[PDB]
Amino acid sequence: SNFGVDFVIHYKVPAAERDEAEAGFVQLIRALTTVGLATEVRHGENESLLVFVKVASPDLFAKQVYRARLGDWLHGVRVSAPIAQALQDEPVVEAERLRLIYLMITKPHNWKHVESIFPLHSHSFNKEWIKKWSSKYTLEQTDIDNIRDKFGESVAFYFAFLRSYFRFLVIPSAFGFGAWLLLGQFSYLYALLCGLWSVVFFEYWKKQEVDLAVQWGVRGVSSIQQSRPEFEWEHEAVKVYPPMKRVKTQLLQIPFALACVVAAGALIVTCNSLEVFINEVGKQYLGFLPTIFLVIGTPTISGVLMGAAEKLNAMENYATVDAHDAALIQKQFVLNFMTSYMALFFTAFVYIPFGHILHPFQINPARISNQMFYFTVTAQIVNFATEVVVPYIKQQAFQKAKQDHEEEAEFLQRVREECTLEEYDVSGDYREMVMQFGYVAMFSVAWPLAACCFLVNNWVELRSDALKIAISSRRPIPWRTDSIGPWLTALSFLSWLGSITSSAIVYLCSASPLKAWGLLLSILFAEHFYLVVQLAVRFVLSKLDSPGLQKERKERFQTKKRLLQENLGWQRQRGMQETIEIGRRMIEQQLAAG
Amino acid sequence: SNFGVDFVIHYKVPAAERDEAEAGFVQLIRALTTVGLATEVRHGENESLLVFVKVASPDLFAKQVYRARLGDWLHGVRVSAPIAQALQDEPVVEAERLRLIYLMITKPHNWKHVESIFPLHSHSFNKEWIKKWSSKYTLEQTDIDNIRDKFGESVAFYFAFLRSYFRFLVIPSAFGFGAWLLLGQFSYLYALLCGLWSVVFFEYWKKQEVDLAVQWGVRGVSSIQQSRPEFEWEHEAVKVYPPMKRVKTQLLQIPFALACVVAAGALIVTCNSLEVFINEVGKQYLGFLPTIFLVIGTPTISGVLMGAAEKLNAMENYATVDAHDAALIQKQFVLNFMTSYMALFFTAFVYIPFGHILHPFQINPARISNQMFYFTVTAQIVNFATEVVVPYIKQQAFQKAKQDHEEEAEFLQRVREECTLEEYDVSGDYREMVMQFGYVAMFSVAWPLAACCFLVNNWVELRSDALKIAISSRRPIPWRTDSIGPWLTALSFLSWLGSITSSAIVYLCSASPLKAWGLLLSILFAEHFYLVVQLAVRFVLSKLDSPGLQKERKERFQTKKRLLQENLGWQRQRGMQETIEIGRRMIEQQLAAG
Ligand SMILES: [Ca+2]
Ligand SMILES: [Ca+2]
Ligand SMILES: [Ca+2]
Ligand SMILES: [Ca+2]
Repeated sequence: SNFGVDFVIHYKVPAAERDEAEAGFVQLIRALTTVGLATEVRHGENESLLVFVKVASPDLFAKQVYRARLGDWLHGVRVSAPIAQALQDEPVVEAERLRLIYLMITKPHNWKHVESIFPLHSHSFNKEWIKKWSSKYTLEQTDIDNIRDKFGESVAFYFAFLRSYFRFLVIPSAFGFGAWLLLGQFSYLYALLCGLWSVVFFEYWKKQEVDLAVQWGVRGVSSIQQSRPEFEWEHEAVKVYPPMKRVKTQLLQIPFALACVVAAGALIVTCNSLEVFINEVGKQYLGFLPTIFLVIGTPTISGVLMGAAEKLNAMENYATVDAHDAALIQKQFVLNFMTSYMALFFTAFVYIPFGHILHPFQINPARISNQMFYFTVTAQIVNFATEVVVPYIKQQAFQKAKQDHEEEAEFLQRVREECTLEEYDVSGDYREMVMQFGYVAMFSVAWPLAACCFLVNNWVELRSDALKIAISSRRPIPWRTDSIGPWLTALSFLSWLGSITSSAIVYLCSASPLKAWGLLLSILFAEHFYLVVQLAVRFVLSKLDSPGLQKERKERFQTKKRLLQENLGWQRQRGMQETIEIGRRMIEQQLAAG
Repeated sequence: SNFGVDFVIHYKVPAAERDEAEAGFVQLIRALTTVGLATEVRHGENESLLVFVKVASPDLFAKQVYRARLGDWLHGVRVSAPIAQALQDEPVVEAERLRLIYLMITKPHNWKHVESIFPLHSHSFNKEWIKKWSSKYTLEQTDIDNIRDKFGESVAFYFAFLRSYFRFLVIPSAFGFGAWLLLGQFSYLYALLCGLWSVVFFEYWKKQEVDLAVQWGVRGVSSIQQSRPEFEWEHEAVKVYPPMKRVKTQLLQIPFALACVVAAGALIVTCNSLEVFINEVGKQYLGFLPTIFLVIGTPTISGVLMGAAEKLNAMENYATVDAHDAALIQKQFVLNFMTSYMALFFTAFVYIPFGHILHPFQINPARISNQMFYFTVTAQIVNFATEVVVPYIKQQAFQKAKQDHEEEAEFLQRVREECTLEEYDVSGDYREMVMQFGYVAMFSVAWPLAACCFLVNNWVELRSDALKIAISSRRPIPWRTDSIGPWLTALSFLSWLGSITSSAIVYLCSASPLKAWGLLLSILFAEHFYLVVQLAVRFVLSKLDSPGLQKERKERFQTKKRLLQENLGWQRQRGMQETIEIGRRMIEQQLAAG
């Protein structure tokens, strides 16, 4: 039970240069209290001063709610519009309570010591929520709407990308179990059910997204963009950066990908040649070490390159934040692409079909159905042990490593422990959950019992991430978006690529020489077939109008209906009898002489 | 100079059943004059009664203009909104003058003798317009906007699809002349310039369309649909037809296409075998007759099948008129597809590559560069002679075939000659102008001097159609639409198909056997390349925002801006000085003991 605290600002004051710190502290307190929010000061841990803020006069906040609530009517966020009477008719949920206060602390008014503004956690909510998700098997729609209020939309959107990827993994699980029991291995009919399913999930998601963004009322938030504060500009007109200076910096991404093809490629050369060096030249030390080299070497080489990619993203300047996450993810996607697939491509397209010709520079049948075992059993239980147990143990032994006070002796002892954690972001979870999908879309026909093991690691990741957010990471500052950023696009590229490599595989590792002809014809057939079932499920799933969408078109019409119903509410042979007389006259005149 | 007449209704009364005709005539006159428009009666020609209507009280018409002008604000046709004051601020153009009167004559109120309602022509406008288009080479944007006012939007839209297809034919003309002079015949570099150009024209058109539909203010008219009056319905809910009865009728289209593959295919078997029958077994009668068999046999076999296709479209019932032209065109497209290409496919994919194997059931090099000469010189000058000269001669000799009267002796003699003509539709012109594009998109690399002859038959068709509308067809009843109906889609299919067949051709009629390998690899490369340059010109031509579009986003904002600016216009350590005092105290308290 927090003491009504809405935010906590850190304001670290070090030993050196501490004389520009007290005046800057007064500059912080005055600028905070002119906005209209109270302040308190406690101790930190070593040299810091945890400043506590909350809103004080509820009328200024209730008008502040209105000052953006009828800002959302302006830019076409929602259609409807409600004199400070937005509290009883439709209340303020805990998204809009904590976002607008965060919009009052950082503002364009129309600081090199503040470490990190961060909200607090309510632990009376956590032991209900993490328990009640673990006694259910499925999850209802109304339980995701109980995670929107307390965390935001962009944290609540990832849990709806998981739930609607759960229940579409049950199709190629069961029809993947059949192709492990009934049909033989590497068969073509699995390579089109996995070809068909990777459009039905991808297109039923893009229709469920614009429905579920209507019901929350945040449909058009991607149209508005706001300025990132670290933007630079030479001369204003709205500000502008010289765009030809961005071409000189964006081109350095090509020596990043050129470093990416050689770095993650260097590990598989270490993996392949150490496999032979321990084979020919401790017998049980030979079969346990190339596993333990690949689980401790890979997330270090993916750490130093992504940290180099995060540095390249800040040097390449960007204007808007929506164009900032559209370039961090692409420079991070190619990095995690060549790390979690170039151990698998080189086995299936070079090692197993060309195992005769590469030999003077035999072939064993136990590698492609064994390396796919790696990325499905032992590279997930080393991941679930790392994503939860390692930070929980690292923070528990660190708690023992230490060397008005009525209830504040414990309330400071909760919030001081918070600020040494990391801010949880749903960028990394989407990057994993979009990389894991690949295996069951490109390299799945090489071992058709891959879906039925991924469906048990998404009934735990649906509650592992619910555990990680509340025991090992401070609450994310709530944001709003409509779709899953740029992830949806690079989800499409993991569909077409999955439908090509898969077709080539259903032909090589199965005509006597199996090369040139059947291979190219099979890939062309499986590619053209994809580009035809990407239209029919763009045609069946486009004549089905959603219920939500009705709530937009009616209220657009009904408001437009109500708006104008509260504001308005020569040859002259004249004589209509004269005209019909000659009409009955002329038609008999034409028929009394013929 | 017409006498203010806005429409002419025919009302043909025959010999038999003429007793239900005078009472029905009075039923016509009364229902016309209760709407509020005057009536006059003249003679017809043989048994008819040309009824003349015009609007009488300009206040009822000026409110009728408003009754749909603020109907267009309701359904989101345009954003802006102007008490019968829509005459001086923005006047009524001659589209909206003649459409609304036509919307008063046919109405849902909220007749088996009336032949055809049709507007009249102003011949003081025609001799200016057809002359002034023939003294210019190019055409300015402001001259197409002088054809919108007098004819509509859907007649004025076809002249903007021609003008922006004129000036993009100048690219593969000049770079087609080079591939006839510099480079050799059947070269691959022409097969990608024709591959690139068929996206740049197709994507620059779809961007110029939403611009030019903004400036006319008819942007969203395709969203509204209205009921076709000949619709049937069993039980209402808005009415509804049983949709499973439509599946029983729509399936009969498959025996139409199955009749289409055999009928137009039967003519080329007649073309091929009569060529040999006159070759072996009058020397100048041998080289002139297979031309004269193909120009008089083809538009008869395309007449009886399209008339069968028009009968199938009326039997298959449809609700809305927008779903009526989306099924007449598709059933007419496949008919004109297999007639103007299956004489050309069978030559280029069977005759010239497989000329050895088919021979016992030699090969000559003079057929593919001679049959492409047919569809470019002699099948256009037989078409321009048919589209203009034949109906003008047929109507001139028919004028000699005949067997209050102050100025009405000549004014009846103009309007009586009108009603025996045909109602001009821009469906057929789009069908031709979309079929002719194919030759320069699929079969163009087989004879790279095809564009430079199509660019002189579109400087005449740009004024032949301007001649046909005013000398040989009554004025079309003005309509409104935003895009070129369903033509734009089946324009896209003529792009991908053009990029495949063309790639196969650049490999067959040019490895020694030229088969299986290079062929499939070349088509795959030219198809994948297409699907990559369909993204870059969906990315360069999508970061360029149009000027028109600015006029929508500002006036949406400025109205929304103006609308709300004309209606509105605990731990308590209180004392901001107390808070900053302990703040300067604690940071020294933490640094007077360390
Ligand atoms: Ca995981
Ligand atoms: Ca994870
Ligand atoms: Ca023509
Ligand atoms: Ca024509």
